[PDB]
Amino acid sequence: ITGTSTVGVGRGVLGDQKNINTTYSTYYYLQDNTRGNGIFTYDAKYRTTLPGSLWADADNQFFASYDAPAVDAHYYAGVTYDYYKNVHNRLSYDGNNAAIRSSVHYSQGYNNAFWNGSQMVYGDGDGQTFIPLSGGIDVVAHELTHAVTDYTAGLIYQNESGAINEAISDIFGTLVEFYANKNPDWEIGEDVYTPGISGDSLRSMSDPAKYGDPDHYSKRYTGTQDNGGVHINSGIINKAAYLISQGGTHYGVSVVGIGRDKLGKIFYRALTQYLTPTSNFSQLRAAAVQSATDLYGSTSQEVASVKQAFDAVGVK
Ligand SMILES: [Ca+2]
Ligand SMILES: [Ca+2]
Ligand SMILES: [Ca+2]
Ligand SMILES: [Ca+2]
Ligand SMILES: [Zn+2]
Repeated sequence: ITGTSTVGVGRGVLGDQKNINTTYSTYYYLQDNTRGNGIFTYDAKYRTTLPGSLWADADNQFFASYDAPAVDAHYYAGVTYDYYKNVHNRLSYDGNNAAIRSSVHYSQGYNNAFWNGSQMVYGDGDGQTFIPLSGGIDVVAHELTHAVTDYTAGLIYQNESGAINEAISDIFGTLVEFYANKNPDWEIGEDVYTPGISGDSLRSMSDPAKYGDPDHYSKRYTGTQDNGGVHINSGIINKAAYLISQGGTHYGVSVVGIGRDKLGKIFYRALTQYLTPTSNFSQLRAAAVQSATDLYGSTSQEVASVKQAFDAVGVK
């Protein structure tokens, strides 16, 4: 809506205090006018009609328990916006400062979050398996990144292309987490998963097999569940991504790590310039190798490390 830009303050899902950009027009709305064509956060009010109502607040103070998921969806959308702009020179998910809209309090006890083709959706979790999923910055950036992929490579959400789609989202989800530099790791969802259990997460990039996900192609899932295993076989690519950045020996293959930033540049370039809707794992290897060549030279350590990594996960 039309109004004046101001700055609110509140607490997120983890009890942390943060400022948020809002818009005043009788009420203070969760509308951030400082990023592109705006960031907009809505209340689905425990129902599943979307997007719901633009979040309105009377005093610009968001310290109510009900406010927390909105605070974080709004804030971490902004962090994710900042990451794509400052690091990859990318203006929102479509590259042309599309408005980023989020809805929270989706359904009742909804243990998930997603991008629905046009916006972000966040459940509150049932309080046992999950707390409000917008509490996880990797979760927020994971889903926003599906918006980026859909507008770029267009990787079809199934089988290998689908598993690449998922890995890409786990990759930048993680890089945005490190970018915010708050308890960063190579795990996914740990901030909001199983509040009653420490140390766990939905997935691990550094060791997929800790949750039963493959870390080698020869261990790939070929059934038809989970759209052919997109959240399973993603472990093979996540593992490769982890290796390129952090290095290691995996099934006897040594990888020289090149760090997060170079991982980020190679996979972004791959994502936006070489991958296509039907790309398979072998094709991703080729795209990554070419991105690193483009970026660092065919004789670079970088290109070599990319090859090592895909080698280690059995992807030729
Ligand atoms: Ca208030
Ligand atoms: Ca973390
Ligand atoms: Ca994480
Ligand atoms: Ca937990
Ligand atoms: Zn996903």
